Amino acid sequence: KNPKSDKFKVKRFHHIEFWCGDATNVARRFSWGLGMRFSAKSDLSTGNMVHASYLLTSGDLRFLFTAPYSPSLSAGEIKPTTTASIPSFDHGSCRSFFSSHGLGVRAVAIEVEDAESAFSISVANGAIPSSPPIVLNEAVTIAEVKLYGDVVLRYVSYKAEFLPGFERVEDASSFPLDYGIRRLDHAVGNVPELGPALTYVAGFTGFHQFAEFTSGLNSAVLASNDEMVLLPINEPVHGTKRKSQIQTYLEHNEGAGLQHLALMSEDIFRTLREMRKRSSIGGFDFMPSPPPTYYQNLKKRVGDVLSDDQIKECEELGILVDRDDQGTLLQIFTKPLGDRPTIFIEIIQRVGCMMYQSGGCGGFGKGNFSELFKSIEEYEK
Amino acid sequence: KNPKSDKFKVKRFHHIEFWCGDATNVARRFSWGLGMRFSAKSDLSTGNMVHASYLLTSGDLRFLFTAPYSPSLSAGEIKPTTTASIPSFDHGSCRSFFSSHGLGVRAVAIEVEDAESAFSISVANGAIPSSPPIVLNEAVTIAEVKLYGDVVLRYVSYKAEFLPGFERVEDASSFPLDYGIRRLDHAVGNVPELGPALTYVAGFTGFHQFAEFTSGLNSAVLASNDEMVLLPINEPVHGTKRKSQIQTYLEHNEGAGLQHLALMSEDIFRTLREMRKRSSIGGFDFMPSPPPTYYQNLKKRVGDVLSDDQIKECEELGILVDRDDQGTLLQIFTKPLGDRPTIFIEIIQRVGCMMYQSGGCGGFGKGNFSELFKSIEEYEK
Ligand SMILES: Cn1nnnc1NC(=O)c1cccc2c1n(C)c(=O)n2Cc1ccccc1Cl
Ligand SMILES: Cn1nnnc1NC(=O)c1cccc2c1n(C)c(=O)n2Cc1ccccc1Cl
Ligand SMILES: [Co+2]
Ligand SMILES: [Co+2]
Repeated sequence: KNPKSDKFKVKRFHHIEFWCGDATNVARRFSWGLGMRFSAKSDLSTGNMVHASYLLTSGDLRFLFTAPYSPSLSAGEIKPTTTASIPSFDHGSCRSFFSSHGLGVRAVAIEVEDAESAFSISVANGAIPSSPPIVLNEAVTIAEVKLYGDVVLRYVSYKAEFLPGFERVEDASSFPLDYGIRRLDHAVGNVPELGPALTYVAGFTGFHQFAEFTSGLNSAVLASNDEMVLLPINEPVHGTKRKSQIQTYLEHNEGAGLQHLALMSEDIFRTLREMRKRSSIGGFDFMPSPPPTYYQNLKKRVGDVLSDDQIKECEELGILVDRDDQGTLLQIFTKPLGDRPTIFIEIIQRVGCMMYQSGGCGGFGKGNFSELFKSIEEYEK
Repeated sequence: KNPKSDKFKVKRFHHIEFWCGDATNVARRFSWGLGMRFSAKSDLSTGNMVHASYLLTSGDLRFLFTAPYSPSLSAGEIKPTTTASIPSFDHGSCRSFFSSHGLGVRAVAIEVEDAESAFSISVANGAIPSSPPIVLNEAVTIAEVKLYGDVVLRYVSYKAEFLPGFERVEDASSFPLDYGIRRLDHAVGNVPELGPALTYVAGFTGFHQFAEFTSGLNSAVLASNDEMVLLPINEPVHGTKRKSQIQTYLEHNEGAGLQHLALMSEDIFRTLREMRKRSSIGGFDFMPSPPPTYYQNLKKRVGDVLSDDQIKECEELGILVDRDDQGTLLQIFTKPLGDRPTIFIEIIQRVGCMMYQSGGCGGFGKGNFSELFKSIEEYEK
């Protein structure tokens, strides 16, 4: 069921902002590893004395990387005279975030009809305010509320190119890399307590429950009216024979935070060929592949959806496949993006639910816990 | 003149350690941009609960990238029970360094005969102690004294593979990149006051003055007995019509620190072809090239050393050339390595002074201040 209970008009995921120690090095690593183009900047060269911010894009996917400069560069500024392009930025908050959590997502940004009304309605319905609505160059409004941990949900609304004060990048520095990634599919948080987390976020957004599951974890998915904004949340389950990976996350992250970003590809085969070619030359590593028993069992499970050759290509690339009563999901997971065993990336492509494709088509891979464990037991034999 | 006045036996540059917020992303960016192989690690996977450290190598050049984990992972440890592989590492010192200076060099490490005697003699001769001599696995001794700012001079001595507690990297994660870089030629500091800086370092090392110059700066070079360890130091000169780039460094770095690392290549043409191919896909950018008038004037200055075709290749790659009474220097400079206009890299190759090649052959490029400014005036006409 979809009660379509959003308390304000939500459009799509807009961008993800990482808080970094050095934005330059993280942005360049991510650009090469994911095939994203350097598309906009706000830094000393654009008159920003406060923070360095670099925007990468692939299709509709937008990753922003931000780090603070020395506060001495802007010591005489006040908020009414700031040279920062992102008004919510604060030197101390950014340094405290990075010192506590390491590299990670500070902001999950969604485009809304009206960021001022989204903020006001959210706070009226229980959201903890983080940054009030600010109008930039009479063209864009930005506001932020607490999502979980030190992650904020950022609302952006446009009157009528990323943000005022950002400059488009010189084409020489903008190499047109593209490995097929096209948009953010879902963004997943880890929290100590799922119930309170869900009650809080669904309380101020009106997002409805899309899915739920139970492994070492319990999860549920919150969704916007058209189910294009998807926010799953996990909690650890204690008492299992193996330690919860959610609990390991919370320990190494110093608490709740964003666990993974799932990035939709228009051609997951091409994306994984390109990413795997670069794993050991500056890119991203992938989790160990399933045993060949997993791919033998795939023919029995999705042989009507994928040809034998298409299943062989999944096997070559380490791609996992799960299936709904409605759709089929192709997915694979990276190793952690940085030093700590915390945030990682998922690459996904969905088959089915054509109407445009409906959001969440095929689910989130819950069937691959059992199928993988079973295939692992079969391979040892 | 070379009085050969070293107060202890010094061998060669051993490694450079960067203090980072996220060692993984900086190391991967540097590996791809410079053509350095991932060769050793000390991190959670090797039992280090304190810091993540990744070693890149190209020839004899060793770059180490280190970042702290959450202190909560090691809260019960004490120094006698530490799982850190580098005993001088301290969570607070590392976070304070990175918060203050951003990405930069913490340690300039030289291999010595006996790190305990090097430390004791240094401190007896005025060096400020930073970390006392510690014997690792009865095999390696490491000690540190203050060099300038928050940069330390690190002594390493070996009884008889980087450091105990580091593990060699699995060959799949070790891609054999190589763009021709082979060793560290010199490491340059910026300080507010050259005289006191020189008196201090030469006082505790016995290093002698190799060279001196005067642009916006004054510089002098300290050198070991065989002039293979070369430590230039710059100070700003105020009153010039253009603001001293040394002063800009000090402002953005929050004080003294390491300005550039000059990396010797066995084939600077190949190194620059390879680095420039990668500038916009995760690598390093280079400073704007000299006008064609600079390369027309090169024929008059080094036409007996470099053929016309070799000068054309310098022109294609933006390479600068200077000449001594003894040798010829090919050099080029990167843009800053990170967000701040502070640390950068120089690629160099030296021609002449064959005996092996003598250290510092051809100088450090002082002639290229005048030659470049003159060529710039000639091009406008
Ligand atoms: C709840 N939720 N909502 N949106 N996304 C999510 N969770 C995930 O994507 C997700 C995150 C981590 C592990 C997963 C996930 N899934 C769906 C699985 O099947 N595994 C098992 C698995 C995967 C790859 C290699 C070995 C194994 Cl053992
Ligand atoms: C003192 N010292 N000791 N060891 N190294 C050093 N200094 C340097 O390498 C050095 C560092 C920054 C600028 C320099 C340097 N040199 C030698 C030059 O000629 N310029 C002028 C120049 C270079 C490239 C593009 C335009 C220009 Cl304008
Ligand atoms: Co997922
Ligand atoms: Co130099």
